[PDB]
Amino acid sequence: TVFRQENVDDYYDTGEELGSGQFAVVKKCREKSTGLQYAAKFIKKRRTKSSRRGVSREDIEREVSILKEIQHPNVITLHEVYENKTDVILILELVAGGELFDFLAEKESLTEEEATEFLKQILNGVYYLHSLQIAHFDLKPENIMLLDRNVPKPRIKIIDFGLAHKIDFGNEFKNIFGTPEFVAPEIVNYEPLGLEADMWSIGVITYILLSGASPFLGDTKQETLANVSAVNYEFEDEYFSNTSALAKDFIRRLLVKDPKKRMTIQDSLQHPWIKPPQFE
Ligand SMILES: Nc1ncnc2c1ncn2[C@@H]1O[C@H](COP(=O)(O)OP(=O)(O)NP(=O)(O)O)[C@@H](O)[C@H]1O
Ligand SMILES: [Mn+2]
Repeated sequence: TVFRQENVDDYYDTGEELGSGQFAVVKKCREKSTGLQYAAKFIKKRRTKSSRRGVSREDIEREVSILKEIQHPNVITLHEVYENKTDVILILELVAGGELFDFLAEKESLTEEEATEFLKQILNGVYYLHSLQIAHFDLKPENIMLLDRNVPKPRIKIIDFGLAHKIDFGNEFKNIFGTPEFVAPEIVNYEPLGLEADMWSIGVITYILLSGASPFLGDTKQETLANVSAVNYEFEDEYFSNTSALAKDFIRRLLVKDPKKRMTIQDSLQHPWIKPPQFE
């Protein structure tokens, strides 16, 4: 698909840099015709077919295609897409409350109520995605944003659909790989992937929300990946002594090696606790 090739600067004014990635930079912007604000994600294109630098057209179009289909309170929306010789520019819904990653860094540890407040929104967003057979594949604190972090119960939106894929055949087999700390065993072992991988990531996020500690984190990437594959984690008493057994039960049913035995997004919403790259 070809995108708008007029100079983005003729329709938008950019400002503060919101975030960055290996092949992308995100900047706050303002559309001239409406005065409304957005987050412009500039993704670097590949200059040749056989190159490591930049993102392939196929990968950019996949992210755009997925974004165009979604509309839900807990997921980011796509406003427009521009492009030029060097970048494809996605004009995304702005989430100005910062990364959950930074919010957690400033508060250390949350209560189970604060944790479930965040988790319930994350689950609702993932429920929406999984309902459309969309696997996110990159769920982690830096890919979850707060609309306003100066509120007791911040609302969130899932962002970064750079690894997202449609799972119309139940599974995708293409070496998709994210951040060692959050990837599921099937990703580590390069096996067919499905919506189940996201549920594992949710388990890791929950563990972090409740303790401020990462379950599989090692001193090196290989150590982390080895820990993940062996499901090498435990609930340290120093961190979980005052955490309910139900909270641990929730986590335990997500951090399951066999994708088929892992809780599904629907299971997670009905669970008693809730129910009301990778290289050297
Ligand atoms: N809609 C948004 N609103 C506000 N900040 C955003 C938004 N989208 C992304 N960001 C910020 O920009 C950072 C990078 O964007 P993201 O879409 O996560 O790219 P990425 O896939 O990590 N990049 P790359 O490393 O090149 O693959 C995020 O981690 C956020 O801090
Ligand atoms: Mn990201």
